[PDB]
Parts: sequence; C-alpha cells; structure tokens
Amino acid sequence: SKPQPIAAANWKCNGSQQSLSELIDLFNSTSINHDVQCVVASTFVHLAMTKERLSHPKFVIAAQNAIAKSGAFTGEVSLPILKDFGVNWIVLGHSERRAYYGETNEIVADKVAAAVASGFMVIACIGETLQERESGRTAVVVLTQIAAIAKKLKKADWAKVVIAYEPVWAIGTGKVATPQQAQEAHALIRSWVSSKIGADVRGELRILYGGSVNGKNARTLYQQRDVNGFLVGGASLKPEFVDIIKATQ
Amino acid sequence: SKPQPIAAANWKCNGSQQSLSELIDLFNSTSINHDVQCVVASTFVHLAMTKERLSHPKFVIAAQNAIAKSGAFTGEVSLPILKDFGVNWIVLGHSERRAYYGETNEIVADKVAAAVASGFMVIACIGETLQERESGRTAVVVLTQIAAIAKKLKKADWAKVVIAYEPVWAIGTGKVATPQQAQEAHALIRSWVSSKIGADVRGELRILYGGSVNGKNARTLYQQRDVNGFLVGGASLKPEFVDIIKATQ
Repeated sequence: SKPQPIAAANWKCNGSQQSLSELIDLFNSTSINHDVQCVVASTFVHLAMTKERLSHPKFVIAAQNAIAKSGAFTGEVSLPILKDFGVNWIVLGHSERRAYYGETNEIVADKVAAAVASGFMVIACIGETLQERESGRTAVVVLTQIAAIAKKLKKADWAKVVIAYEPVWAIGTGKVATPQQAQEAHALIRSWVSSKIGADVRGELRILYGGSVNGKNARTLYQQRDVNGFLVGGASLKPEFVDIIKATQ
Repeated sequence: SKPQPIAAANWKCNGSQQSLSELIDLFNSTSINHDVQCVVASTFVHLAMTKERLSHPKFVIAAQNAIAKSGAFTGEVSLPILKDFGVNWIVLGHSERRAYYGETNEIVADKVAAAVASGFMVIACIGETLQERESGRTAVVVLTQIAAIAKKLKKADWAKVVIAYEPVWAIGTGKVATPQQAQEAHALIRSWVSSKIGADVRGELRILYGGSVNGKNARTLYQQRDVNGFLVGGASLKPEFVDIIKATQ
C-alpha cells in the first residue's frame, strides 16, 4: 500500500537571504530517485526568492498560513493573493497558531474549507496537548479536530487534503514520542476516515508525522504502516533534511 | 513650523501582481516637487515586487506588521528577517490588529521597542473607539496608549517614531470625523509629548491622520496645524493617492 509520500519542510519564522539560498542550492543538487512530493513552506517574505531560485521538479512551495479573503486585515495575507502569486500549497492550523494566535477547531476548518475551494493542496494539522494525552483523551481530541474539518468538505475535496499529526504533548515538554506511539495515533486517524468518509479516501490519504524528526529517527518512523511522510520543523533548515527525504523510499 | 510630511499608503490585505504593477508604474511617473516622504506598506508577499519595481526616490517601502524575533512562530514574520530583506519601515499597532488579532497596548509597545532597537523607522498607531469617544474618554484613551509606548523608549529613540492618529470611532460606524476633530486629537497628542518628553521632540514629531482621506478632503485636513500627513487606507490602492501626496505641499 502507501500512497506517495510527502516530505514537507516547515521553515517557520526563520531565514535570511544568504542562508536560504545556500540551502536551495543544496536541494537543486540533490538526486531524488523515488516518487516523493517535497514541500517547502517559507515565510511570506521569502516566497519570491524561493519561487525564482528553487528548480528541482520534485519540490513545490507552500505558505505557512493565510486568511480566507482579501480586505481590511492589516498585516495578513489572504488565499487570493497567494493563488495569484502562484502558490498552490498551504499549511493550516499548526499547533503554534492554535496555541498563540487564537485558532480554534472551527477557524482552522473554515480556512481549510476556503483553501480547498480555491484549489489549494492543504496540509492540515491536528494533535493533542500533554494534558489531553495524560487524561487519556487522545482519541476524542484528535477525532474532534478531524471531524470539525470534515464537516465542511465533500468526498471529492479530500482529494486535496493531507493530514499532519502533531504530538504536541511531546513538543517541548520533556516527553518523548516513540515510533509506536506515532503509529497508533496515525492508525486511529486512518480508521476514522475509512468509517466516516470511505475506505477509498482512507487508503489514499496521506498522514504526515509532525513531531521531532531527524536523519537518525526518520527511517524507523517511515517504516510505520500508517506514516506517509513528515512535516519537519528544525531539521528542515539544515542539510540533514536531505536525509529525511531519502528515508521515504 | 511643520516637519517633513509623510504620505503613507497602507495596502492592507489587498493586491494582485497586475494591479500592483500598474499602480507602481503610475508612482514612478509622478512628479513630486516638494519634500515629502512617501511610504508604501504592501503585504509581505508583495514586498519583493515592490522593492524591485518601485524606483521613485521619494518612496520607501514598509511592512504592515511583524513580531520581535525569529523562531517557532509558524505563519509569522520577524523584525530580523525584514531587516535582512532591506525593509526599514514598519507600521505597528493598527486598530485592525488591536481589534482582531489580540494586540494590547503593551504588545504594541513591545513591538515598537524592538523595531526601533533594530533601527526601523516606525509608524505607530493609536486611537479611541466609538464607546470611548461617546463617554468622553478620548484624552485618557489616547494618552494611555502613547504613554505605554513612551515607557519603553528613550529620548533619542523618538527620532525614529511617527505617530498615526486613528479615529476608530469614525471607522465603519456611521460617524464622520471633521478636520476640526482631527486637529483636536492631534493637538492633544502633541502637547503630551512636549510635556512628558520635550518641546524639542514634540516640534519635530510627525503625527499622521489615519482616518478616511481622499483627494477631496486631503488638503483641508493637511491645512490643520498639527496634521503632518496621512496613513491612507482604500484611496491608497487607487490613482487618487497621487492627489493625497500633492495635498502635502
């Protein structure tokens, strides 16, 4: 089984022209032998340099966020502007946005709905916090966030949705997630889809692992039955991201 | 009296490549005979096109927002990245950000503090809502927001600060601000500075009018003793912004 993997680089709020251009040069020089989709999410500022400079055909570029429509939202970027600029991929509802920037399950679901409508391929992020994990509410929690999103789509739309699982309870808390844990959460998501949506959609759905991934652990994680790739944080600003790509064969 | 005026275009969350490039062509062709500083605040996405394409030496480009430092803030842009990209001007604490995006007087003051430190010229926005205006709390309100900002600076820093007054109570409420009202609020700000900070700083401080400005009302507003220019919303995406510039002679 297993659909086409995705290796997504999330740069977050990092980067300089010099540093980003060297990393891009690196990517452009990298031989990618299997069928993987590679995704580079840069700051809005860096989207133009990235777009001009990144030439390897296995890479696409993405935005890390947007609001649904244009207008009187000083400092924001809307979906129309991105589309006009030629960006078709977007990350939405990342935990850092849910924690710091006010995004609720319904705001994230609305964004997802809008992007999909405008024809974006969407990487949609879910996951439970330490408190949730501790009280045994992983299933509930994850399932509630996925259902919020699913309430606003139609079966054909799932075609342009990728799910990232974020083990937020393992992110800066001192807890460590293991590949078996990663696989349980992914299998739990996968089943829910097959049931509510359809085994068809379910078998073709990509579920990315959005916890701590590096060149050392990447391969083992990938070896998990329900892991279709990664949404990579810090290792994605380093030459080791190449290794993470290679781990998807 | 009167220092050098500023005519700032705030594009907010608008723009397309085609539309923005035609407007830029327009600006590049415009004869500006007096000493004015013109500022164009585009979405982060459009900063690179703007930077390449805008050539008139009386224009600078600005960002509409940022956070103080780089890191794990998916979807945000920090001050370091902007500076690296060559952007030295920034708008901070716009009412739309205060209303929708959670920005308090202290968050805005912290951003202002950070920008200034990194050497930005800062357009800092203040103003009272309809409720505040109605209960006669204009002075209090405005003075409280300006003091929050002032708590974090030093006298030399004021050198790189521009104050925009936003009559938020006149923004989409059905209320209309008149040039006398604009002038009262500006004079009230100006006095406070002369007192707390120094008549020196006060005489050289630019206070922009951030309400509804167009080619028709621009000139009358400018004619006010304490109005040093405008932070223009919707008319700034139109050919009439040229007229608003001309009104500053």
